[PDB]
Amino acid sequence: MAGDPMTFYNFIMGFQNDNTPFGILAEHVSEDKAFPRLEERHQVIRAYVMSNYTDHQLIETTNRAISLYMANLEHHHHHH
Repeated sequence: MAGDPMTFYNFIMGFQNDNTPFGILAEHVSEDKAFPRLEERHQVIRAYVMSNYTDHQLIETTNRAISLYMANLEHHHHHH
């Protein structure tokens, strides 16, 4: 069965509307079928996008969102 929450995509949505370096990422990845393969973790996604996209903004945006969804998540399970 397909299990697509599209969490990462939900975060980048909003930028995909006006001409923004962040929007270009969402736009170019939205070009693909987005059909689930073998995601599991976020680091694997980092490796794939950084291997295909040489664009610094496209790489940065990705590992930034990934970093946030890790650090922010953990510090919302443990917050002072």
